[PDB]
Amino acid sequence: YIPDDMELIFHMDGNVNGHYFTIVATGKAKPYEGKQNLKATVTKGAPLPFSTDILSTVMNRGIVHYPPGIPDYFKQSFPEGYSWERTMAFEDGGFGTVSADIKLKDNTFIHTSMFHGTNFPADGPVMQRKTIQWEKSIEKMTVSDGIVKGDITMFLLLEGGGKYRAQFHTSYKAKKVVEMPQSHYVEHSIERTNDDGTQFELNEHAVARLNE
Repeated sequence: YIPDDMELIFHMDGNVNGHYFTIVATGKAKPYEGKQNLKATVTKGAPLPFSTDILSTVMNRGIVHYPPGIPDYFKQSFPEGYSWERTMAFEDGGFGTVSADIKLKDNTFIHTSMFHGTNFPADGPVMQRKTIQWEKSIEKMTVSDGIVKGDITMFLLLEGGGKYRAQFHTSYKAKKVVEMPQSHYVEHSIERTNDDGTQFELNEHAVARLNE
């Protein structure tokens, strides 16, 4: 169901601080190597008047290198696929909620999402677009209520050398019964490039481990 090379299609509807936008994107993945990239176009509400980095993690835990011996919930969910919901907290009281649906068709993941971010200070690093890159992070994966949950403590590097702290909780729901993983970790390396506020690129590598 999940071949070695895949195409990616994205649609995102969102709102940050009352500014509405839409993003389309296309890209490619090698799911077993935990690699993916995309290029995105803002088709409504461009240029984005906030940090792209608050939505880069919106645009698939199926694209993770899983070694033998940890059950892969995400890859096993296909063909039915899976959805997820995320709560995002930030140190200055900004917050956001995300819903995403991942469908598999014709060696493509079709990823549709809705993102609401609010309560970001007008003069803060998000609304002033002063963020650089997320630091590499470690998502702790646990099982409760028959589903998978992920928790991340995250740091967004800022222009001038500070950090803007975040904490992300995600609930991941398979559309069928699958073998459940033990507690494990997913290491995430995400980069944003070529961002002019109307188009931008992203890439990620993600690997699952049993310890840290």
